[PDB]
Amino acid sequence: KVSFKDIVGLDDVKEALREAIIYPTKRPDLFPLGWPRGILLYGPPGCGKTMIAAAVANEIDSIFMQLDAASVMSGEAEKNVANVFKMAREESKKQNKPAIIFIDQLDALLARVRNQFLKEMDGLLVYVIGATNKPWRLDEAFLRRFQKRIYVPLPDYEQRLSLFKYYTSKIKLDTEVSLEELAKLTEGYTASDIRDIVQAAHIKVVKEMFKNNLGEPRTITLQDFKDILKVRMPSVNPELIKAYEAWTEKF
Ligand SMILES: [Cl-]
Repeated sequence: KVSFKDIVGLDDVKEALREAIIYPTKRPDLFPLGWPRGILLYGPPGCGKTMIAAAVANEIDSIFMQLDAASVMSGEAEKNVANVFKMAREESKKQNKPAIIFIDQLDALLARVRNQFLKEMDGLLVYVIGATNKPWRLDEAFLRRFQKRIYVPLPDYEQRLSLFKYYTSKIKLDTEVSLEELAKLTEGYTASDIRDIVQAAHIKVVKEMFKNNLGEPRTITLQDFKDILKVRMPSVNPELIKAYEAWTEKF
């Protein structure tokens, strides 16, 4: 689906994931002591943690299994938690392939099932990349099963420019629209935020097309985007970012 070349920026993140899974997977011999299977991606939501996990899977040519912590939470649903790991081990043996269980919203597993999960982790020493928008909520005992913890931050200028270039590639822009200006004006927003902003501008012009019974939409202008930015605000708070920075600092 995707790989490191498709990902713009995030140097440090790529490096970390090279240390945690990619290198150890290509050359297990250079890691004789045995090396973590727990990986924790954390940061503000709509920042591409899933994309990152899938890319990692792609680079080591792994099996990818996505899991939502809110699906298995709904008790006897406890057994399925082991269902997944089982399937993973078995498939791994089967195809001569590493396996990756990706869990979104890991903090959701936090009363009985959580215990089995942690077991299944301990049975690891197949990788588990968990992802959380709320890492605090994770208690120390849980956080001990993930030794490698990676902070995926808000998109920077280069990335936001990449996102605008992607999302607008297929729609008509005014010849005066600078993708660079959009990137600057979007400091603080998320990847999802950018997607939604572009979708908004597009809808706006489509609504006009239908209303004025034109068979075509007018070019999206810079003012359209500015109006939208006046109304819509970062879906993540400046203080939440700090809350990430002090937790990462916390360890
Ligand atoms: Cl994210």
